[PDB]
Amino acid sequence: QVQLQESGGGLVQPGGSLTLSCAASGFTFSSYSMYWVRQAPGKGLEWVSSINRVGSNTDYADSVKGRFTISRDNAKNTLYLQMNSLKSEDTALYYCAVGMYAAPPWRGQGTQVTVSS
Ligand SMILES: [Cl-]
Repeated sequence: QVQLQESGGGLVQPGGSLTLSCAASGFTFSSYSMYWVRQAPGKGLEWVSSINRVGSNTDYADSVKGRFTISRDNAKNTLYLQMNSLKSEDTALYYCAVGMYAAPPWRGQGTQVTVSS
């Protein structure tokens, strides 16, 4: 079946880093642009980052620009998000998805990141 599995979340103090991974299976990963989106209580769903099919073009929400980096491995069918200089406001459940607004199975079940003093 179509599966997207996020991992790499954790609890970390502000200023710290994390790297999220998303293992894709059950479809041709290379045929899809990929997205990181995040949801946190009271803030709804907000887009974080996107990458085209081969990684030659990437985009970032304004709030994470210069701090986060999206990348993909089309051999391993894996999506990544390296996060630096984490803030409180980055606390959220992070999902990877084939679209900004995709729903399961085309969005994963998420990985929690909690940035707390
Ligand atoms: Cl909410």
